[PDB]
Amino acid sequence: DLDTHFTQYKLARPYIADCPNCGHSRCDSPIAIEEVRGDAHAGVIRIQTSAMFGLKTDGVDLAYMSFMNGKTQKSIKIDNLHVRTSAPCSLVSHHGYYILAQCPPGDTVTVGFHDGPNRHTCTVAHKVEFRPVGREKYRHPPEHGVELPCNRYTHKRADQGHYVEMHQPGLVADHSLLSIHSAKVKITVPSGAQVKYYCKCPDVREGITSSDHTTTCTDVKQCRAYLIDNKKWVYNSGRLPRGEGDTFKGKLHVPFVPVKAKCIATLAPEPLVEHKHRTLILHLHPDHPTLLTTRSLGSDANPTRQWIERPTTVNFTVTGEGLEYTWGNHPPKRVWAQESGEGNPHGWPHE
Amino acid sequence: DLDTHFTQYKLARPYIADCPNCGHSRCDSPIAIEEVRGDAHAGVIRIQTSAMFGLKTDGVDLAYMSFMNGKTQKSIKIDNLHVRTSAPCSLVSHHGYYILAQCPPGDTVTVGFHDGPNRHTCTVAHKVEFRPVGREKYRHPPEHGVELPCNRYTHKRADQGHYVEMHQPGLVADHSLLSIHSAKVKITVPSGAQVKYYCKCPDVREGITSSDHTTTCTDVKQCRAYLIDNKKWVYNSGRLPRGEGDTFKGKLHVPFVPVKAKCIATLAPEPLVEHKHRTLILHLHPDHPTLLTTRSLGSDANPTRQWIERPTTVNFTVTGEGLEYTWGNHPPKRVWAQESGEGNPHGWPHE
Amino acid sequence: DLDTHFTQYKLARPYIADCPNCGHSRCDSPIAIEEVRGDAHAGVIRIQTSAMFGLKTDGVDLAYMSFMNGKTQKSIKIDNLHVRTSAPCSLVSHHGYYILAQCPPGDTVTVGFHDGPNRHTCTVAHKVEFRPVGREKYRHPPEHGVELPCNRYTHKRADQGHYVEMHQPGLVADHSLLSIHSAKVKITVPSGAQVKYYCKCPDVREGITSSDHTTTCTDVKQCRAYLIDNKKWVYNSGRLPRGEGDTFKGKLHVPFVPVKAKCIATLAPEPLVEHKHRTLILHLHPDHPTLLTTRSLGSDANPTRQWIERPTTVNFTVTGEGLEYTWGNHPPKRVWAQESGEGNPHGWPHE
Repeated sequence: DLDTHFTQYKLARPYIADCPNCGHSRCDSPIAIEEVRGDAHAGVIRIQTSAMFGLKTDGVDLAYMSFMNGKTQKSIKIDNLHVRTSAPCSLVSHHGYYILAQCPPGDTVTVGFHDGPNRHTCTVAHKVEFRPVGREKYRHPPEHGVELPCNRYTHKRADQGHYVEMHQPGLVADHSLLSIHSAKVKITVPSGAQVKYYCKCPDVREGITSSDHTTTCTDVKQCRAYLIDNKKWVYNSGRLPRGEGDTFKGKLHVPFVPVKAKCIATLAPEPLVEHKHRTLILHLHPDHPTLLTTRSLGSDANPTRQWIERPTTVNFTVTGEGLEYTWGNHPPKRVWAQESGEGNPHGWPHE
Repeated sequence: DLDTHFTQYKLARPYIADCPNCGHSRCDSPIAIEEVRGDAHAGVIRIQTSAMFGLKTDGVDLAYMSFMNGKTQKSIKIDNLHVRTSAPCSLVSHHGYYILAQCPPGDTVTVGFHDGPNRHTCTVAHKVEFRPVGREKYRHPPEHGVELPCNRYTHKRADQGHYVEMHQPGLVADHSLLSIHSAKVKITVPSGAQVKYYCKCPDVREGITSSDHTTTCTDVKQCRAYLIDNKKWVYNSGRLPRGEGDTFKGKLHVPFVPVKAKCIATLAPEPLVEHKHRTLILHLHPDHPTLLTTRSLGSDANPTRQWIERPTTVNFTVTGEGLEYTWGNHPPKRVWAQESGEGNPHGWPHE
Repeated sequence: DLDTHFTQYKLARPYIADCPNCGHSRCDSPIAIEEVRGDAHAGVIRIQTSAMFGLKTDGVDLAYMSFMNGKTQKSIKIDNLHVRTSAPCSLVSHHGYYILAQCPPGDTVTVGFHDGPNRHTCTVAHKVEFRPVGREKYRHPPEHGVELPCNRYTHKRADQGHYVEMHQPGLVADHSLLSIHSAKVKITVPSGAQVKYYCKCPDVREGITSSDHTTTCTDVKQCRAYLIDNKKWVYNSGRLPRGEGDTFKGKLHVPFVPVKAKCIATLAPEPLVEHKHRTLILHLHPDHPTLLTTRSLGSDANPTRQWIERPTTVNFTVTGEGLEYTWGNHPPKRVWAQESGEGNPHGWPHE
């Protein structure tokens, strides 16, 4: 699709905000990454840029990229963005501030394209794993092993399953906003917005203050270029401060929700589950860390816990009423006993 | 280039194979890496892409690029290709479906060109190693220290020294293979291949044959999309099944065999072969794991194992006929007995 | 981009060199890295290429790039250069043989402009400080917690605040230097040179000489293809060797000196100091390892060492003569008590 929820698209407009670490003396780049979410366990990561790529703010094409340079957009191709995490990602779809991308897992996320007088890249921390939700935990994107139940992302961008605060935005600097009132620096709107203000010099800065500007300060770089977008409510980033005198309502959804089904997944290479006489001999040979653990079945209790991330023949003494064997977030298996070494006389010879 | 082994080279077609980690952790692309060979003690890896870069079907240049879009080639410049491991390689030569490339070490192999309807890249896990010939343990050799007789793959092409069976390529998915002959589903060849075609419906399915054809059962998913090669050979892969019945012989060399060369190689910063009375004290100053070991030259064996990556004066009690000392896979020392003490007089007023 | 201290620029020519490491099979790059000055506690790196970017031989601009192709320059744009570390840097300026780039933090340095079918980049290892003198260490100066002195390299190049010993353009490899004068081995200069010389055959077998060329043996490979430019004064690289005779030593500045700035710097998130009676409980939990040590003050010494990155309540027994608490190589804070632990309003001693 291109159009999935004009909830986000129409009612949001890009903005440019500071990147938390960029190492160009800490560049400002419109790819300022907040909310990395490798919270789908299926190879896929949702990333948030501070700019609203997707549809420009209109009806046409996920294949554009509209960030702010100035107070103005810069409506160019989607593919001029480069999300990456470890190895280069492959886009799945963009919607709003949010992109879904097939990426390697990563402790960080590292996005970047040339913009400004620099190379304008952006990086941020967020712990990602494509862990099974259970007694296993995994790294790399699926390419092996059995499927078993964990999170996975929606390819659907209409989701009202959660919503992120976007109600009354505020500033980011865009001193392209800030014109001059013929000696003193003058607040202006990006494309509409109730834009609040102050300078180092005295000015009113509580209430709506789009009709107030500072009449005592000349320097542009000591004043509050604002975007309270109250008709195109933008993502509320940490690198986008809020107003304090205004209130608008415009809480706006997130397109991509990690949902649980049969995620494309992993299963740590096949364990040998064999029952001998009241004993599960278990040759084990995993890849990703598997918590093997048990539930000795019957009147019995006897659990065992040991993370197995190393090949080990272990044993679990199966009782008459059974033992259970829980090779990670692979579903619990079960074993009864009375033996399984074969041959307890308890009959009458005649054969 | 060389056509002295047009056995593989000329008679090689672009081969299409599924990608297991790509754009949703899965995509359709020609490329998909089998038989990665970090088995050399060097720095170079022999790789098989599924795609047949090299020539086209002619004889000229390893610097063209023929991958599959359709069942047909796309014989273009090699400039859109990127062989990489976990970092960009430098090509050495391509011959057949096989590329030799001096690559940094890497857990994965990552190939990709955007020439498809999608991102059209491919990544897969495959084990690469380099280590010292005997003794020492390193992965990829340092940039300093001695050069010494590693295995390494050729600087050239069209060779032989070993051969892997490449006896009949067969069926791979691609519905360009299985077009429709205006009612019934129709097998096609890459450039000419003897196709032992059939479908689920009863037919002959063994023999050296392009006399096996089934049209009785119709659907591309109910029939065997084949390139049974025997004069257009590709290297055999897991994503390249063969016809169920008899092999069409086609055992084919590797033109990228391991040869001796002077690798940048392994030897951690210089040892000191010190001696006192019937003892090799050995002041050692390595920066890398060097398997030191010694051998007391008597009928005593005196084995040793000790990794030295720590600067240490160690000792080995030299027996009465010397000791030898084997400082990694850097050349053996040898040491006589008698005693020393480093030029100490033992008495010297002459009789 | 402008050039003012023609001390380095004019009195120089780029000197061809060979990269120390550039994969298993090295690329020859005349931008070979010596003298990394990345030991700034900021994340910024000054690199020395063996190439003399700057001028072409003109009067203006560091915006060009004169590296060596042959013995001759190749005077093109500097904008093809990419220093990078953990992500792309932004070049700041080149001056002399030295390029400065505002980088993300990184221990090592990796410089490169691609040329030819070879990588043509150059990288090197170099021990870097990311701490001031005294306590703690970082491998990446925090951007979390308080900022306190960080060395950093300039945002400029006009700067002569330190000086390295310099000589002159020594010898360089390349047979472009030595033609044959039809029976004699013939020096060819692209810059003018007083050439210190000898051949395999006897003549002046020191080559402590002014300008000479030994003709007793003739062929470039058995003769001294050296270009000692004595009308130029350049920095001594390791990938620049020099003649065996005269040096023209002359202390000549470095364009880049480590200075303090608004760098992300060397203190991780601030301690949470708690105080009970004569004892500091301290839950501590930064984002980066802080070498904590204390000095329970007075004639009591009490040093402590513990790397703090963990979320752990630790203790340092405040004496009655105070304590100091030394959160890294931050200057010690201090705290005395005899009663803390949330007070005892007296109606009785400690009521």
